[PDB]
Amino acid sequence: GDFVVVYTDGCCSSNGRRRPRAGIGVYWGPGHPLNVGIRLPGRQTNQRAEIHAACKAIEQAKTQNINKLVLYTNSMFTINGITNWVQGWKKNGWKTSAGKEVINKEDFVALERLTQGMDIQWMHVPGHSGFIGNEEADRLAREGAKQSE
RNA sequence: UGGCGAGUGGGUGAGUGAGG
DNA sequence: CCTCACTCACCCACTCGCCA
Repeated sequence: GDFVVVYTDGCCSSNGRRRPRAGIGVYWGPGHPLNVGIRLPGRQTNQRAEIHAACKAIEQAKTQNINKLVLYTNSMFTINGITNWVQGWKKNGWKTSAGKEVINKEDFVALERLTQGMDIQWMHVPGHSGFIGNEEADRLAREGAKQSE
C-alpha cells in the first residue's frame, strides 16, 4: 500500500554518567506538525530513548490512520530487538542469551504492542551519512533532552 | 537445583564526558 | 574530523567467584 517515511532518534547526554538526560526526536518532514522533540520519562538511557522514539512515531502514525510505515533509526539494537529478539523473548520468558533478564523488557513490550496492525519497514540509517532526515530527528531529540520529564 | 556477581574472547549498533 | 576517558544492551561462546 501507500507507505510513509519517518525518521526517529533517541539521544542521551551524559549516558552512563551521574546526570543523564534522554530525549526523543520524530521527524516526518519539513514543517510537518507531528515533528516532536520531547523528554524521555523514566530511566534516562540512550537505549530507552531509541526505543521510545520509535514508539512515539508509531503512535502518531495510528492517530493519522497510517498503518504502513518506513521507520528510520540508527539503533540496530531497536531494529533487531523488535524484528528478531522479541519473538524469542515472548517464548523464553524474556531472558537474554546470557540467561539474564531483559533490562528494557517493559519498553520492548510497549513497542511490540504498538506494532500490532502495522506494516513497518524497519530501516537502519547508516548514521552520519548524508541523510538529512536523521539529522533533523537528532536535532529534535537533543531539544527534547533539555526539557523536563 | 534455584538465583546472583565479576571477568575473558568474539559480534551488532548506538549514546556520551573532557579537550582541539 | 582528531585525541584521551567511559556507559547503554542486545547476539553468541568461555572462565572464575558469591547466596539459599
